[PDB]
Amino acid sequence: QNTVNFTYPDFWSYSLKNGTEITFLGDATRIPGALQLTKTDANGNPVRSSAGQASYSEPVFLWDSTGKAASFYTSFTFLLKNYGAPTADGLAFFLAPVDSSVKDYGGFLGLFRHETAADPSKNQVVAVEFDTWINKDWNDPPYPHIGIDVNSIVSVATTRWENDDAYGSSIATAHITYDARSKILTVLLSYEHGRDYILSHVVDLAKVLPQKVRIGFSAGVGYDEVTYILSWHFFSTLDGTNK
Amino acid sequence: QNTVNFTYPDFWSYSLKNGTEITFLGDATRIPGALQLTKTDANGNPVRSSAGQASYSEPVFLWDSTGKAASFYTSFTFLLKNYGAPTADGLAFFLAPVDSSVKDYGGFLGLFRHETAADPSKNQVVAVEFDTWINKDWNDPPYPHIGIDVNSIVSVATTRWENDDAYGSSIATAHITYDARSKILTVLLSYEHGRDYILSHVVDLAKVLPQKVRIGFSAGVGYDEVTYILSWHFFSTLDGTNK
Ligand SMILES: CO[C@@H]1O[C@H](CO)[C@@H](O[C@@H]2O[C@@H](C)[C@@H](O)[C@@H](O)[C@@H]2O)[C@H](O[C@@H]2O[C@H](CO)[C@H](O)[C@H](O)[C@H]2O[C@@H]2O[C@@H](C)[C@@H](O)[C@@H](O)[C@@H]2O)[C@H]1NC(C)=O
Ligand SMILES: CO[C@@H]1O[C@H](CO)[C@@H](O[C@@H]2O[C@@H](C)[C@@H](O)[C@@H](O)[C@@H]2O)[C@H](O[C@@H]2O[C@H](CO)[C@H](O)[C@H](O)[C@H]2O[C@@H]2O[C@@H](C)[C@@H](O)[C@@H](O)[C@@H]2O)[C@H]1NC(C)=O
Ligand SMILES: *[C@@H]1O[C@H](CO)[C@@H](O[C@@H]2O[C@H](CO)[C@@H](O)[C@H](O)[C@H]2NC(C)=O)[C@H](O[C@@H]2O[C@@H](C)[C@@H](O)[C@@H](O)[C@@H]2O)[C@H]1NC(C)=O
Ligand SMILES: *[C@@H]1O[C@H](CO)[C@@H](O[C@@H]2O[C@H](CO)[C@@H](O)[C@H](O)[C@H]2NC(C)=O)[C@H](O[C@@H]2O[C@@H](C)[C@@H](O)[C@@H](O)[C@@H]2O)[C@H]1NC(C)=O
Ligand SMILES: [Ca+2]
Ligand SMILES: [Ca+2]
Ligand SMILES: [Mn+2]
Ligand SMILES: [Mn+2]
Repeated sequence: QNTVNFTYPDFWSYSLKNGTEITFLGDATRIPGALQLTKTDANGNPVRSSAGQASYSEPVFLWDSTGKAASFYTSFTFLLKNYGAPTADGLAFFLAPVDSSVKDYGGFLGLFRHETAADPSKNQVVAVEFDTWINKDWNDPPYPHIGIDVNSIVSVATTRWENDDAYGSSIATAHITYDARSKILTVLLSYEHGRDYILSHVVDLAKVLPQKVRIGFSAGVGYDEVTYILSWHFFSTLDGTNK
Repeated sequence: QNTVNFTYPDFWSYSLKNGTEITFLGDATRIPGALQLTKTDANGNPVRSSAGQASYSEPVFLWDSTGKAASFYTSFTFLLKNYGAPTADGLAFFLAPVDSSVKDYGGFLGLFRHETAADPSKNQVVAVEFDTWINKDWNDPPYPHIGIDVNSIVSVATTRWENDDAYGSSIATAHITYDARSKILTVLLSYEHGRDYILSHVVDLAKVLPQKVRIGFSAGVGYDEVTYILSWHFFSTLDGTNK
């Protein structure tokens, strides 16, 4: 088939082999109940300078020459665990080529190589980043932020993420949707007894990514921080693109 | 304050007086556990030709002359109960002037008056409609659909709603978000063991609605159908509009 539909309500079924449903790259590992993105020592304490990725194993169809394009929705809950405030560097949900791998740690979030990070012509990746560190040198806004990245670590759009939520270590729920007809990517982040965060931007995936992509989570540290993905749902539809 | 934040996890607290938290107009009524939008007989059986609205009682700030504009997110679960297939006419989440009231029933969904429904200059309303009836005469697409309505019942954009979901009578969860910086309205509709529906469109609320609006649910019937709203959450933020 050309569309994908999966739901993982939790990850307490930690015994699946690497690469069969989810592929782990770099320092990302499967633990009981979670996809862990960067490295921790014996006590679950975060290591500095680490990067990892957990991605769905199958390729995801996005578009083809015949006009058919996939609209999609993904939701996931995560626990960004902080051991002080501030922490570094964050996490990201991404869509990249099937053949790509984890790249640099720190503020590049395992998605970019330091040398070509601010160069759109040298990257093929769209990511929604949940940034905990202000990298002054790569144009981060002066606060923790949520951002949409298109072929570069310098986000095409961002919205403020409050300190209390960014460094509070509570489980958060994210909803990311893409409408393939109007080329709109929307991010919704919610905290159970807190506030919501909304960020939407026009981006034509067909114009920046290949026809088939790999989807997943990528993180880069940094220090005093580690991200655990607790559940994940992905659904894509070709609705309205003549199919 | 200029922003709104409320959460109703369920409506089993049916004893609040009309107009204090929620205002009921037309045939909409408060019942144990739900906001009922149109009329039913003794047995909960749907009446033909009815319209009703349940709206938040306080005015909601949307924008002002000084550039400040509200981004928002609302979520709600609803049960669109069907007594056969097809049914008519649907429901809608809307934003209208504080002083407006319920209008015609049938395909106008309590939001428009038959005479001026296809005339944008005569209406001030933005609505996300969940349309169960194909009104050939008002340009409905040839299937049940979800649509975004801007000052007219003829939607500026729509996406297919499958027959099985539109007439299946299962509880569905909706997420509607508006980003005031990029002027994007997104609708996400999810069924627990089913599919998701995504529809997003650029619409500048500041350009079509007054500075303060009333928000709520509106329905119009039709026949063999009745909608119950089971929970409702609304959150708005001025984030990124210099405030
Ligand atoms: C003078 O540069 C600073 O040098 C140290 C040692 O090389 C860097 O910090 C170490 O490596 C980081 C990746 C991170 O694991 C950190 O905990 C560790 O001490 C430092 O990098 C910046 O550290 C920040 C946290 O204090 C944060 O993680 C930033 O993302 C990180 O900057 C990124 O990574 C560095 C190595 C460069 O590639 C930068 O272009 C990039 O933004 C160094 N700071 C600077 C400004 O480079
Ligand atoms: C010839 O027109 C048809 O006449 C009947 C009686 O006046 C209309 O049906 C009744 O009223 C409806 C509002 C609804 O309560 C229905 O159950 C009831 O029998 C009929 O209206 C259309 O009925 C459809 C369901 O069979 C559906 O509800 C449509 O939304 C409704 O059309 C709307 O309402 C009518 C009254 C007009 O204002 C239309 O412009 C509008 O789309 C009439 N059909 C038509 C095509 O008008
Ligand atoms: C899970 O399976 C992957 C293969 O599909 C592993 O990645 C591959 O690991 C090789 C080194 O063992 C490396 O040469 C390959 O290029 C790499 N594949 C990609 C796309 O990068 C993966 O290995 C982890 O991630 C790689 C990038 C290295 O950092 C390894 O040290 C890691 O083990 C496997 N993960 C695990 C936990 O087994
Ligand atoms: C809940 O309180 C509302 C007042 O804030 C009622 O609406 C008002 O009802 C008057 C008739 O009793 C009418 O003249 C007013 O114009 C109307 N207000 C608006 C904004 O329309 C509301 O009444 C229901 O809805 C109105 C439109 C009529 O259809 C009434 O018959 C309904 O009772 C009150 N709802 C209930 C259930 O009490
Ligand atoms: Ca950063
Ligand atoms: Ca209709
Ligand atoms: Mn950033
Ligand atoms: Mn319609």
